[PDB]
Amino acid sequence: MKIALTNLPPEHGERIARLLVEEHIVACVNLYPVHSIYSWKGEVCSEAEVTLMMKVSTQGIERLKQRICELHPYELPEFVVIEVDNNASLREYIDFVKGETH
Amino acid sequence: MKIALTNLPPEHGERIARLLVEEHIVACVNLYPVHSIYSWKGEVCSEAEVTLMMKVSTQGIERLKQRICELHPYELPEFVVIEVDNNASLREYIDFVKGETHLY
Amino acid sequence: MKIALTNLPPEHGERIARLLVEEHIVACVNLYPVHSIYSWKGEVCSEAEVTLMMKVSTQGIERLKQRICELHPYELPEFVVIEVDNNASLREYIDFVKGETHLY
Repeated sequence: MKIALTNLPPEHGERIARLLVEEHIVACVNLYPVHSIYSWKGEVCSEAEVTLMMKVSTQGIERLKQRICELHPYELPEFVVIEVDNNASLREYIDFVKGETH
Repeated sequence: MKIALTNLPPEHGERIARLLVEEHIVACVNLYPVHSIYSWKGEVCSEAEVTLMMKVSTQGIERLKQRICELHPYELPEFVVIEVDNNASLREYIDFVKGETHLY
Repeated sequence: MKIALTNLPPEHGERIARLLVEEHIVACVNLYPVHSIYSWKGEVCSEAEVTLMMKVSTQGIERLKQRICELHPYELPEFVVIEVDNNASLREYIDFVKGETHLY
């Protein structure tokens, strides 16, 4: 499995999370409100967002990335994949994540 | 060192985080409240949880895993280990983590 | 790119995050309040902190680490780098992060 992250404006965040799960694109999404500060075209932006932390099979990462790009309201969406130590993780959990990612 | 994550109901998250630190199974736990949406046995579940981000020596990961499974209320607990770049991380911090984690 | 994490007291977290972005030492920081429980010199400590999740180019990681050590108010600052799968991540996003991180 791997973990992927995106930041979304708050309303879109909850809606898109639900859709990724309903479509079995991801097994689980954890949503955290965040304050994001970032550079964009010579401006410093300070925004209310929500972080989606998405748990998905390794094989399903491409499908997630494509669906995120279809749904994401931003011209340049965040999509960052974090490496999981699959051996050290609980094997029954990684299998669950694999099984729910259709 | 590595980082391990689990989600727990808020009734248990704070208690278990404390116990892991008191028993020197982990050096440090960060707790974040979270809304979790997940697929379970044909249903979409929407729950209040707390995420434990646990910092532990690489060698102590197995002991952590075992203790999480003993304590976790869920039939299928989340236990996901994230890869740390030990070279790029601050060595003094990695050594702190290692020193607080007791191996047996 | 990589992701780096540090925890700061809330009276410094927002200030440092803003500085790191203004100076182009990172492209983006996400800030999350956290409850930290940790082991320190035989005591269990329970603190209010803020986690900074910093997105930075791979080549700017060293400069970030140094800047964090200059600014951090703890005697032993946290700085943990988590491994990003750059190929699986969105290429346009990783290019954005690279472009907004200035080494010089």
